[PDB]
Amino acid sequence: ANQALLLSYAVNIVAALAIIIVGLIIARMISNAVNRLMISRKIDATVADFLSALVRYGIIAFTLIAALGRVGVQTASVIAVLGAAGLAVGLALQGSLSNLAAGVLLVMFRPFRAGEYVDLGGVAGTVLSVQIFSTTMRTADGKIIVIPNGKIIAGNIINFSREPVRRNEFIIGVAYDSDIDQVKQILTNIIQSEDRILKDREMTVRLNELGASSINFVVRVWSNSGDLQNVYWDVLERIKREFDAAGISFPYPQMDVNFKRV
Amino acid sequence: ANQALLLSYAVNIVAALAIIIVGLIIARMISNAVNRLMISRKIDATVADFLSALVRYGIIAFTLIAALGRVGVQTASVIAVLGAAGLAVGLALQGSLSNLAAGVLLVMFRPFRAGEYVDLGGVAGTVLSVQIFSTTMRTADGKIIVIPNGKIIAGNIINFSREPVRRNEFIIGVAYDSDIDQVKQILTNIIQSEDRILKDREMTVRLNELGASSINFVVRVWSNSGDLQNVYWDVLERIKREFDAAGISFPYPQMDVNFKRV
Amino acid sequence: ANQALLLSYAVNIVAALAIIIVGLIIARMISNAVNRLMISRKIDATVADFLSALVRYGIIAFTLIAALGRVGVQTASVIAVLGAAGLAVGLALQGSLSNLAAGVLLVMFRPFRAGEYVDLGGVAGTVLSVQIFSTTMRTADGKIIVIPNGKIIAGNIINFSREPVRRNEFIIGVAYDSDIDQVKQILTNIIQSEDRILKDREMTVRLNELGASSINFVVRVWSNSGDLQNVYWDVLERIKREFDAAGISFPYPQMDVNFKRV
Amino acid sequence: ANQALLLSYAVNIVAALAIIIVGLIIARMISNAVNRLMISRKIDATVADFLSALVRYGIIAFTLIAALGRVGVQTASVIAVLGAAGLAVGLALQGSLSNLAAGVLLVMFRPFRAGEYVDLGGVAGTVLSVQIFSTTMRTADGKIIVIPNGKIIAGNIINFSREPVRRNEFIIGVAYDSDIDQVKQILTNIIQSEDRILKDREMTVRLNELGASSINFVVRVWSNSGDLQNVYWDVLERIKREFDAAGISFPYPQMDVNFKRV
Amino acid sequence: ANQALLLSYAVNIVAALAIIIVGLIIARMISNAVNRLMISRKIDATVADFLSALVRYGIIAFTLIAALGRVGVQTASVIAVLGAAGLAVGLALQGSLSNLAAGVLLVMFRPFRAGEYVDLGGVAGTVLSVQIFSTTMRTADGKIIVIPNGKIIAGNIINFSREPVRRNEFIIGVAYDSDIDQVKQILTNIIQSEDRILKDREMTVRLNELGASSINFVVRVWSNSGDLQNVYWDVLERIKREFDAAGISFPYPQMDVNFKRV
Amino acid sequence: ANQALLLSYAVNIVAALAIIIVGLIIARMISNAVNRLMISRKIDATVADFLSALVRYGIIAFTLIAALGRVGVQTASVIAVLGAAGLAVGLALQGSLSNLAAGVLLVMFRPFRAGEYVDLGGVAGTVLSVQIFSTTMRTADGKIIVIPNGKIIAGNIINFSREPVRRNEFIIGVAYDSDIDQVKQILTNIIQSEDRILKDREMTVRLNELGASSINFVVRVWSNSGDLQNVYWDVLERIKREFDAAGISFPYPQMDVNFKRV
Amino acid sequence: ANQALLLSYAVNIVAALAIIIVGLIIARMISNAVNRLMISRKIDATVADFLSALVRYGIIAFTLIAALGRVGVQTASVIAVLGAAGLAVGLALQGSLSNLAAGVLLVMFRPFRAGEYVDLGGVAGTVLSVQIFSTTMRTADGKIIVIPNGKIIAGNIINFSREPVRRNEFIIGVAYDSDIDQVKQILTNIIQSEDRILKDREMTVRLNELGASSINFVVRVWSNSGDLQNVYWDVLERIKREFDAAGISFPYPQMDVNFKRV
Ligand SMILES: CCCCCCCCCCCCO[C@@H]1O[C@H](CO)[C@@H](O[C@H]2O[C@H](CO)[C@@H](O)[C@H](O)[C@H]2O)[C@H](O)[C@H]1O
Ligand SMILES: CCCCCCCCCCCCO[C@@H]1O[C@H](CO)[C@@H](O[C@H]2O[C@H](CO)[C@@H](O)[C@H](O)[C@H]2O)[C@H](O)[C@H]1O
Ligand SMILES: CCCCCCCCCCCCO[C@@H]1O[C@H](CO)[C@@H](O[C@H]2O[C@H](CO)[C@@H](O)[C@H](O)[C@H]2O)[C@H](O)[C@H]1O
Ligand SMILES: CCCCCCCCCCCCO[C@@H]1O[C@H](CO)[C@@H](O[C@H]2O[C@H](CO)[C@@H](O)[C@H](O)[C@H]2O)[C@H](O)[C@H]1O
Repeated sequence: ANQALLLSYAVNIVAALAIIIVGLIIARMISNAVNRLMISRKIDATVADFLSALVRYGIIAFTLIAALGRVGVQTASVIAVLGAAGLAVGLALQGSLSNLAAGVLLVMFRPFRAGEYVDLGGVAGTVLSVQIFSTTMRTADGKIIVIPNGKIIAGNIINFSREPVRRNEFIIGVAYDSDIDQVKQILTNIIQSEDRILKDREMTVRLNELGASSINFVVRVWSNSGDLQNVYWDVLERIKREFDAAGISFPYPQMDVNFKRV
Repeated sequence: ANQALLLSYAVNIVAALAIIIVGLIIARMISNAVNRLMISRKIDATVADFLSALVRYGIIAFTLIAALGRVGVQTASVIAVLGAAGLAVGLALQGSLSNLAAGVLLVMFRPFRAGEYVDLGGVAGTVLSVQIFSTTMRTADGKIIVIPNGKIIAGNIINFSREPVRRNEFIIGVAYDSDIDQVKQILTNIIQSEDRILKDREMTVRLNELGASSINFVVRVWSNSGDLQNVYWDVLERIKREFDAAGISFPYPQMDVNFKRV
Repeated sequence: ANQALLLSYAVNIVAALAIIIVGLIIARMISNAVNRLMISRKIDATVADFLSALVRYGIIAFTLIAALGRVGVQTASVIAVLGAAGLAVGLALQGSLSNLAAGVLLVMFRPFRAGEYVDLGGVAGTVLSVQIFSTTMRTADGKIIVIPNGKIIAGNIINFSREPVRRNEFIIGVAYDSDIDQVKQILTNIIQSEDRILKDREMTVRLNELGASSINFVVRVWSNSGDLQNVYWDVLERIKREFDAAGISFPYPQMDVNFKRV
Repeated sequence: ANQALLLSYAVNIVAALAIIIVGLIIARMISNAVNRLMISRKIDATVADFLSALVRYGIIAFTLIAALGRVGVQTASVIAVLGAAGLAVGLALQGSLSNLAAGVLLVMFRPFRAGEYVDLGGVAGTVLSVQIFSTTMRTADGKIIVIPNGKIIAGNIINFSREPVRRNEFIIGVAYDSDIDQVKQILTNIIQSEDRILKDREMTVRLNELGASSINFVVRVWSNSGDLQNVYWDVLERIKREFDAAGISFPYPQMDVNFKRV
Repeated sequence: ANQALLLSYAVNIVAALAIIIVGLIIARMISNAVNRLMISRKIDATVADFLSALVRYGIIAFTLIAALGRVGVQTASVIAVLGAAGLAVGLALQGSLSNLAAGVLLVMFRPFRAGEYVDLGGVAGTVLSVQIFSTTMRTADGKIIVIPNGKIIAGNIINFSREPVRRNEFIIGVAYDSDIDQVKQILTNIIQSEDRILKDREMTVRLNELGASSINFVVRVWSNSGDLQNVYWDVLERIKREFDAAGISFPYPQMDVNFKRV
Repeated sequence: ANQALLLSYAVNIVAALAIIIVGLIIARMISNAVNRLMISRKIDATVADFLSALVRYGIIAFTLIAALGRVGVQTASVIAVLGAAGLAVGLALQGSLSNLAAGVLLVMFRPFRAGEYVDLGGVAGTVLSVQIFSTTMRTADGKIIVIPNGKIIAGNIINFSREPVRRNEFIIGVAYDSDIDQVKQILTNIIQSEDRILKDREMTVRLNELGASSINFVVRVWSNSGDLQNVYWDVLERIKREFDAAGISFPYPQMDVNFKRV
Repeated sequence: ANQALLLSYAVNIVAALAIIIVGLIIARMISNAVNRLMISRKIDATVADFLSALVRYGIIAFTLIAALGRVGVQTASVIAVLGAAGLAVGLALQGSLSNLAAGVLLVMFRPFRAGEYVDLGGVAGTVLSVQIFSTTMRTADGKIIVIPNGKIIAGNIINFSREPVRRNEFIIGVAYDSDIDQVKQILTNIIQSEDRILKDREMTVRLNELGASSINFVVRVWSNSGDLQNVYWDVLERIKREFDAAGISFPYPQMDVNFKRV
């Protein structure tokens, strides 16, 4: 019935609620101002949202410490409990944070961009988009692959499309009795008559290996990246036709058999 | 017999029990209110339950600190003991927390959905459901596979079903003496007469490799994802029948044998 | 000989021993009450025992801090020493704690149950029991395998027994000159006359591959999981007998030999 | 020459030495009492020695803090230095602690016991003893293998000896022209006349595969674990003899050769 | 209406804003001065920017602590909140920090430089540039590979271009009946007449292996790194021509066939 | 010119230097005494040196705290700086500490000793010495291998030399038409006449496998470890000679060829 | 206009700058003295530079704490900010610190030295130098390999050059009909007439294996490390010549062909 204490306790609860409200307002205002200030300085929008969220949650933590102190909770208790809750949220969000930073780095440095054909860690396909946590790519046969961004930046990135010009390599195996000069001359005429092969680049035509059943010639020629596959197919069909017309044999696997009738 | 101290000790125990009861009530009320507030803001229900549990356990920690302080335990002692107990519970729950966050991300971004055929880290099957800690899938032969969610989001996700259209590839090997133009013409007629092959897509028919015993042709054609397997089977049987009717040989493995009767 | 201090020191030692005794009693009582309260709420018994042990050891830590403070040890010293001892015990018990939580999750979500045939990380067998730290399984040839629970929940779980119906697949290779329609008709009659094959499921019989020495047909049929192996054996023996009666050849490996007598 | 301070300093040094001596005595006494109390409660002796060592070193830490405080070292300094020394000793002893806990678990749950034949992580042999840090096993050819206990409990444990009964499997390949009923009848008579094969268990004799050069029959029969190898050898020799007597051929690798004299 | 407190609160807010402004100014000035001082001492520019950023953010942290103390936030609260925000930013930036330090080390010690052909962890190509977080290289066929710097310095670095002189190795297989002295003499004449082979280096020509179908000779010769591939091709073609002119046979795979007409 | 303060500051510097000197002396004395006390108790010398170094550095830390407090540095500052320096030294020394503890364990438990032939993680050789951080072994062909001690104790240790007796195993393949009883009788006579084979051990001679071209017999016999290789060589040469004298064939790889002249 | 406070603030700033200057001077002096003292005690120069840098930065930290305290920053704030900056620098320098300690250990214990041929983790070459962070080696074909020191000390180190004497091993396969005594006698005469083979070492010449097409003899002989390759080549050529002169056949791969004209 002695209300002098009950009024003080209710007034402390009201002061705590008022501190909570004013602190949430001030946190939203200051975080929005810092976000607009970072966006005006051409900071990346994701980095700006991340730092603004950190500012907002820090001001809210100051507010919670002040209010819970008004209702008698000690500062060490609030700091320990907020640290435990933040550690739990951080353990939950750790992988997403790694993927988020990786996606910012991928958009910032552009090791690849949408439309390029890439090989990310052994999967290969055309990049479709880099998103907040993962990259989507479409394989040559139309499957969709989703890869987390952190796994992408942690590994090698092979970009098939970045270079305008790329090299074909042919390995032609001919019979051991084939005339070497005739083979080199025919392959040279074939790659010389192909307009899509760049003549200012290397145009290797060399005997390369003495194989088990055949001698292997290597042909290396450069082309624009959009012509590479068609040049490979056209040159291969021309090699087949010209070697057939010239009598140069493509050998079947060979075997000397030393007969013994026991 | 001097009860002035015993009454003070019993009154402190009663005050501690009252603080415990009122704190549990306030924790349940505030956590339920924060949960309803998050659900009204369209926060995901699992994220809302997680943050509400954090709020409830934090208020209960404040309550325990106040009560145990009433019975003479120091604030540093309660904080150290609650931190040890929370570290033990967190070590127990760490993997479940990772799987829980991963399941929220899988439901939120939908790299796959129920009914799609996917390949998650080398196992492949039709997704049945994403659950709180793990995803269930059924393989093509009817086995059930359970995969933890964190393992899924940490790896590549190959979605066979997301794209409406997908590509078949045939590798046909024919004898070296086969006429190349006749082979290409027959394969072109076969894929031209198949209505389920999309004519506005690529329809590759090229000589692709000079193999050991055969020259390999590659055929690449696109179809709707529901037609892919049936188109593969029908085109393959037609290739067999047409090549038999045209006299184009499918070669057995070849071997030149250079006989020597020693 | 001035005993006024010695009596105070002995009385402090007696007060410390009394605090130890009363604290152990209160810890046992409160932990038993919390355990019964959790068991009444249908909490899993292992989770209840774990949380009750945490409550008991925390109350004992408060008791030790109070008693050692009575004998003059400072609160920071007791907290540091108990933290070191708890860190040592936690390093000793870390793997057991992971296995314990994993076993609770396995019993709770039942990815598999006793009697089911499963494949856990490359070992396969019939589950016998999930125990507190490890699962026992018996392989098909009668070996016993013990697997820690944490290793099980961290990996893929392939359950062969969960689905009532499962699919057989046959790969039959026949000679290239075999009549395709006759082969498909014979295989269709065989799987049509088998009562244990489910006729409402897929019943694939397709030419599948042009192999090196043979054309391979694929047969896919569904059966109840208890009939799968017997259906495989019966259908395979019938395929052998019917193909022998019809004259359809199973080819030996083939080789074209181009003879050259040098 | 004013000795009033020098006497106080010497008396503080003497008080520190006395606190050290009395604390070492009390630590040894209390740790021995706690050890006897744990051994009386049937706690495992290694666990009891570990917890007793923790109690002894904790009491010695309290003693060192009190004594070094008597000679003017601050409590925070002693706690930081003892924490650094304990962290160094713990880094040195971490792997031994893991092996010690693993050895306690191995002795407690007996996944294997001495004399059993086991496969621990790809090495296999007869267990000789589980020791404090590592297990010794002897391989079939007499090599000794020492494995750390933590590596053992972290992996799969395959116990060949735990089950009284185990299964043999034979894969017999016979010529394609062999009569299937005659082969099954001969194998059935062989396993029917073998007394060490358990007749109440499965006795599979089925055609299992159409191989490249042969049709493979599978025979599966159960025996007592001590009879398994002898039953395998006896049944295999009987299969060889009976198939020779019946004219059933064991095929050499086959090859159809399509001759072409070019 | 009693404004004596409201004026004090507004004056504290103004003092906090003034401390913020002056602290940001002083932080920018001191960090710029420390950066110019480090650049004058020939510290690497990236290391200087990193340490200057650390100095600037530390002075800003002191400023925030002072200002938030002026508005009543406690020093422990500001330190805990800034530590949580810095831990979040550090978890986001950890991989970038590792790549940044690795790039500084790569530029500083030059294990490779732009234009050199290197093999970094199994990918090989010509280095194009070392950048702040990753290295770019172009493969021999024109693909671009991006590798994070930390992955590069953590692994082996094989530099094909650092040494002016490099060794070719030929493995020539000849028939078993070939005269060994004639083979060694022909190979010696070939490598003796090649001007691009360094005569002061090793010029090995030895029988090296008795293979299955042939005896293998090893030839090892050194050349300038720019001549290595051309010397390999020229010597190989000369070996083919000279062995053909001398009648030394390159053997096909051999097989003794013990005929048995059963 | 008012020297009353300057004298106090110089006297504090002198007191700090005196505390440093006396503390270094006391640290050396106490650490030497503790080292001699541990060596007298038969503690291993490396463990004694490690604990003595910990005692010495801890006393030096107390000395530094007292002296730097005399010159006005606060205890928290000295503890934080010494903790940072000790963390840096510990990060530098962590791997060496692991190897040091592992070497103590290897010398203490003797899984192997100098002169024994062992297999440590896939490398095999004769142990030469266990040193403070690594073990040296010489391979059979004379290469020296250095292995860090921690890598050794973390893995399996296969000791070829610990057991006096070891088992040879022969796999002899004979023609399918060979008489089984004659083969077993000849192998039994061979191993019966060899004095270095232990007759009280197992002397297995069983048909073991029906191979592709041969039936394989297994022979298992025990010998003293010093006789194992010589017994293997002598028994193998005797098997060759006796099977040649008895007409038992060692088969060449077999092939049934079904000729077809197309 | 009341300058009594402004003068006090300026005097505190001047006192902070003076403390900074005097502290930098004292830090440089004390660190140089400790470095000279360690170098005089034959401490390794890198270890001395590391510990001197730690001493210098610790004294600078004490100086910064005192100065920033003079300008009103609290000790806890300076310690937290310096700890964050030191944690950032330590995360940047962690891998370099591991490589630095590893390089000190490599120079100190000399598992290898410059000029020796070693195999470090699967790459092999002649060591050129051990540097502060990485080791350089040149491969046999002249490529340069850079390996971080920590990766080297963490793995096996195979030293080909440390032992003066090393063993060659020959595996000679001869025809099954070859006389065993004649083969052993010829190989024994060959290795007996070779002066560079050490006659006091093992000189094994034993039949070793009954292979598919040949019986394999093993020859093992020791030589000085500089003679090993030349002895291998000379003995191999002599084996070829002597076996040709004696009529001992080197077999081609064998095949029994059981002809069947179907
Ligand atoms: C009290 C502060 C509250 C707010 C901040 C919360 C922070 C929570 C931190 C949780 C512990 C982080 O512990 C982290 O674990 C990963 C495990 O791969 C390791 O570091 C990892 O970072 C990323 C994830 O961020 C991984 O993708 C990466 O493979 C690895 O480098 C380190 O061990 C440590 O960086
Ligand atoms: C006092 C606070 C009480 C409440 C909060 C309790 C927190 C308990 C934290 C326990 C330690 C966590 O330590 C964690 O270990 C894993 C080990 O893979 C690593 O981090 C890991 O996170 C997830 C699990 O959450 C793993 O699936 C992932 O592979 C890895 O990145 C880091 O090392 C660290 O994030
Ligand atoms: C309160 C201070 C605020 C400012 C400073 C912020 C620091 C943030 C530290 C986050 C935790 C770092 O935890 C780190 O995790 C990685 C995980 O591979 C491990 O260390 C790692 O360092 C680098 C990344 O820097 C990795 O490329 C490397 O593979 C590994 O050695 C260690 O576990 C620890 O160095
Ligand atoms: C302030 C105290 C100053 C004095 C004491 C200094 C201690 C310094 C500790 C540095 C951090 C140690 O962090 C350590 O990292 C290794 C990384 O494999 C892991 O533990 C490791 O221990 C040894 C090395 O000691 C490794 O061979 C082993 O593979 C692994 O178990 C743990 O993460 C942790 O034990």
